Amino acid sequence: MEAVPRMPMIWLDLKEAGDFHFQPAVKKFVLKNYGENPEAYNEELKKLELLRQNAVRVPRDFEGCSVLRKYLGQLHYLQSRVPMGSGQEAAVPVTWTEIFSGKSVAHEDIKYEQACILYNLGALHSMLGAMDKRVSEEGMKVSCTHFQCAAGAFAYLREHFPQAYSVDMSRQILTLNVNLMLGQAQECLLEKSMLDNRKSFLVARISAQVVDYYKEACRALENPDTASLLGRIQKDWKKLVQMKIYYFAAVAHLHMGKQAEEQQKFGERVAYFQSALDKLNEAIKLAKGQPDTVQDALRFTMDVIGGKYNSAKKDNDFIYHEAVPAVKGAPLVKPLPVNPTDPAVTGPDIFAKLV
Repeated sequence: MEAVPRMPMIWLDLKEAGDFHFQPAVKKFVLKNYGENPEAYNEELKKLELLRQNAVRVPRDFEGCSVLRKYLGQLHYLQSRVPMGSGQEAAVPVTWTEIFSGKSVAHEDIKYEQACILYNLGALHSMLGAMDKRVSEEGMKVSCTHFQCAAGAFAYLREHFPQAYSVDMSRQILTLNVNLMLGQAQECLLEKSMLDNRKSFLVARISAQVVDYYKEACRALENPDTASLLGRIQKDWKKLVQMKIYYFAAVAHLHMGKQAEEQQKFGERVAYFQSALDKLNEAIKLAKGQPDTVQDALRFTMDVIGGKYNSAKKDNDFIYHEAVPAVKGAPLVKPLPVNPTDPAVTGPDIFAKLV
């Protein structure tokens, strides 16, 4: 199973930005409250304006993540010196497009700009995670890291910002995203654990945790209001996620059977391999119409599991004659921290001189 074709991954689209005309409000505030020439900070203001322009047209690459993190941090630095939050003196309209409806949503609140940038950091990480083939050591590692980073961004958004500036960033939707991203990180970890020839004991537990994350994502996708918001996207995601629940359950029980093989409990071995084959057959039914990438993974796994089940039953029936009978998850991935105000990720405070 170390050589199994890779399943495709889900990613999220980036949100589209509208206007955030901070410059005139900053100048008014500098003149009225800092008592200084309103044109004394034009270099700082142009540097921030250029950074926003870069962030809202971010390249879909690892450098783009750094741009979003830098801009997110500089918005925190600006807010610490000029009050542009809800109801505050220097607040100006912030407009972004809600991604599922295509409608513009405006709030006079710099933290809404921060929220959308952080969302896009999560979305970009999900894209980068889903782009690699996951066949190289560096590619498997970075894909896992990307999905952990995506989970961390959506979780930070959920916990540290006003709730539901727009419905694409509501707590329930962000929780779906976090679970999906952790499930995909755990799937990347499973692939690596099999290439590293970890103990069947551990591989089964890792795969069981993949199932656990995807089951929670599936539960969320079945919620009628989530299904309504995501529309046809919910149909697409649910088909892939529901198939993966059975696929990785089969992978877990395959490795439980291999543990029985190692412990010379050849009756248990047959029972786990039979359960694995039954779960994989359900995954194959659920994969009707899925792309060739999905079909290739399932066919490869059918060759492994079907052949192991057959040989295990033959060995039991004619050699060992053991009774055939009738898994706790290992969460080893976590959302990785955003650290929005660490100077190593933000660089120097653009407005350090405004004091």
